[PDB]
Amino acid sequence: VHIDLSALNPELVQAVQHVVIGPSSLIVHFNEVIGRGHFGCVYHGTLLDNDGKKIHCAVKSLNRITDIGEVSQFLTEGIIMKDFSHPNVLSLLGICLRSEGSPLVVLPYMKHGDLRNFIRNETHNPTVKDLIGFGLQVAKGMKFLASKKFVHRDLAARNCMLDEKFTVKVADFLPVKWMALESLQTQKFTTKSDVWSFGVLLWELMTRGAPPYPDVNTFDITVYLLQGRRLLQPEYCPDPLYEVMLKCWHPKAEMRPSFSELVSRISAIFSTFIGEHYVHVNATYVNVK
Ligand SMILES: O=C(Cc1ccc(F)cc1)NC(=O)Nc1ccc(Oc2ccnc3[nH]ccc23)c(F)c1
Repeated sequence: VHIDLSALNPELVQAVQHVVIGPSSLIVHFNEVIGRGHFGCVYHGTLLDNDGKKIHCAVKSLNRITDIGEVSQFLTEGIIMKDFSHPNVLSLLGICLRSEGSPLVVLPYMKHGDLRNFIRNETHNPTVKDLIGFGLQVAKGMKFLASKKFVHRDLAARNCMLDEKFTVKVADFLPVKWMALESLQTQKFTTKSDVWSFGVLLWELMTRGAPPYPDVNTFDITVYLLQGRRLLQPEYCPDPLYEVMLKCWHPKAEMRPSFSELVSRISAIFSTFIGEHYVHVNATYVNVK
């Protein structure tokens, strides 16, 4: 590589070598990619853990240049997950270190991709229990992150991964439609504002991926909310769960339930179901963006 890297920041990007995986225990399949965005070239990959022992994963690579800046963010955006060790939070397997260019960020591969798409798929047959369970898992992930003073900022069904055992992992690939009033007013985000977002996530779940507030100009959703509105109760959403969304949307940020109380309340509601209520999509929501 022809970039001066040690000009980086030892104390800033300290410990990228603490979670390093020797350029051997990992294998990349540059011919099969799954990531498409303004940035983010993710290909399927296999990394042999321990000494057996093949593990399927998603490798995060970067595009040559620019200077030491893009290299700094990419790495920093990887050390963000270093300590994130919770079954409902998307973790970092490691970062492989080779030269000649791009560095690698390795994530556990997720068979079912993102939550929103999984639920929108007409061939899937979720029950109220299934959907509430996904919501309970997200809450458990958030309770973990909140314990670590980590403010997500973009909690939403599109940012949650679903793995082969159907384990939801909170992740992150302006989302004003998921934002609390006070944050729409002052672009300041807190744990209490992630709760507002969680409520909206619960709604996406109960409607099976419908877009919230389809009719409103997206621009000012604030004037809309201030009129005294909230998302309507989805057909298959149990009354008690709807009372929870209404609590997550409390006008006073501090009156909102914490993620611990949410785990408690939702787990109760979840226990009452046996899996005998199938959830269908509302005709008026189908094909809506
Ligand atoms: O999510 C983060 C940081 C983070 C982690 C947890 C948080 F709560 C908040 C932020 N890092 C990412 O790089 N996110 C991400 C999320 C999804 C990604 O794409 C996949 C990864 C594994 N399996 C997949 N199947 C389809 C896409 C896919 C991906 F490459 C990266």
